[PDB]
Amino acid sequence: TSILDIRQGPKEPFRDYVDRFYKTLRAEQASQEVKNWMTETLLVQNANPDCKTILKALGPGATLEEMMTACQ
Amino acid sequence: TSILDIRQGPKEPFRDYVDRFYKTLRAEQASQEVKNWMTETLLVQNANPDCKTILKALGPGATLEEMMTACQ
Repeated sequence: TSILDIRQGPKEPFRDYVDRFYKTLRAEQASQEVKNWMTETLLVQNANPDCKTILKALGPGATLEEMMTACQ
Repeated sequence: TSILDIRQGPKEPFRDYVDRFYKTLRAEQASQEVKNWMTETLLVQNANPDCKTILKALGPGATLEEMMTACQ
């Protein structure tokens, strides 16, 4: 599980950070259930400072499209 | 998913941090598959500075008993 190494760059667009996150989940064959938990947690945590505050502000349970919107 | 709020205290024993982590996973009815992923990731990440370095040093894939031993 090398997901802990997927961090959003200092000036990396959230969109790209997302492709790199789920692209790693596939390789490690994460079930759909796991992806849901990772989205609520790790995706949020491994994001850059500004985004992580925004995402953390959104509340637990926002959809992926809402997260991308809040950090475009 | 309020797991993101389970952080190891500055002087909290790893053992107690672990009970608080899995005690939260049950409540949210995490399957056994999810718990495995959370152990490899979130458990490690939400640990105090010294422990997180030790755990990060252990390599991905150490068992829970090995983690507790490395941070006793």
